[PDB]
Amino acid sequence: AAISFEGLGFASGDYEKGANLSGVETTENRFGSDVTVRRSTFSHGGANFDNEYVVEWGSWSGWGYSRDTDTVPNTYLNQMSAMPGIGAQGTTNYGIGYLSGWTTYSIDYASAFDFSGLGMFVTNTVYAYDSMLNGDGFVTAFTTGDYLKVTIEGFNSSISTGSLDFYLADYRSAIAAEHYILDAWTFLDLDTLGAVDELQFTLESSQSGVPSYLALDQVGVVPE
Ligand code: CNC
Ligand SMILES: [Ca+2]
Repeated sequence: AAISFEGLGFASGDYEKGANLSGVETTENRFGSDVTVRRSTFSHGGANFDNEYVVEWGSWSGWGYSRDTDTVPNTYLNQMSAMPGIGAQGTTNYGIGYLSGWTTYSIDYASAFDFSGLGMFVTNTVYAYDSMLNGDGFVTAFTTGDYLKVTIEGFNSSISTGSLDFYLADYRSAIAAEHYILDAWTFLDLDTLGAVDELQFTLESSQSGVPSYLALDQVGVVPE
């Protein structure tokens, strides 16, 4: 029932960013270059995940998946690993979103899924975590005022069933003791969304240089 990502295959290595997904390719002009854009969708049960891969750049956006256990930071060369180096609830596979440009991306259900009594797991990627914690060429190391959050909104036939915020990293508080960055799979309660045919995800950050990723897993399970 739950989206576990299990029994999605790995054609190459320990993750899928879209380079080996089958999809539809068109030529588009982007940042001044004509490039080949592949739009693909992978499925897990009733749920559909859109992926966009630009062939010439090797860049991607939208959704991918992983079983990666490598937790050594190596900027974008290790971008598909969740901080725990394993999926949630001891499972091998998990999802990755590169929710590029701080806009909205969706999981599309063929049939309504009821989140009553249920939730999902999220955490940070190694790349994003390390960037926020320590800083890089694009990011000032997180201090008072910094944050990374995700808004999760349910829809049913394009009508909102409710909207929830959850902080992947919260340094906003004047009280330093309130500051944290998630390094573990963390349960997010989605009960109030009820029956949805679409879940929308949007990241927001104090700093636009923060790698716009989250790790997600076990979508639609009971609290443990
Ligand atoms: C344009 C752009 C941007 N990108 Co790229 C994205 N999406 N990117 C791209 C494209 C570059 C096109 C080109 N070279 O012609 C494009 C789509 C290929 C790309 C690719 C990537 N990008 C990536 C990321 C994560 C980032 N990108 C941003 C720089 C991110 C930007 C948003 C932002 N917040 O800054 C961004 C939208 C605007 C940059 C810009 O135009 N600056 C103005 C320009 C005049 O200045 P510049 O300093 O010369 O910009 C150069 C660099 O930004 C470089 N570059 C672009 N992305 C990266 C990523 C890294 C790690 C490095 C070292 C350099 C770059 O290319 C620019 C032109 O040469 C980023 C800050 C967005 C974000 N917040 O997530 C972030 C880096 C985060 C970090 N702290 O390390 C990818 C890993 C995304 C992916 N999932 O595939 C990937 C890495 C390279 C690869 N090919 O695999
Ligand atoms: Ca899993």
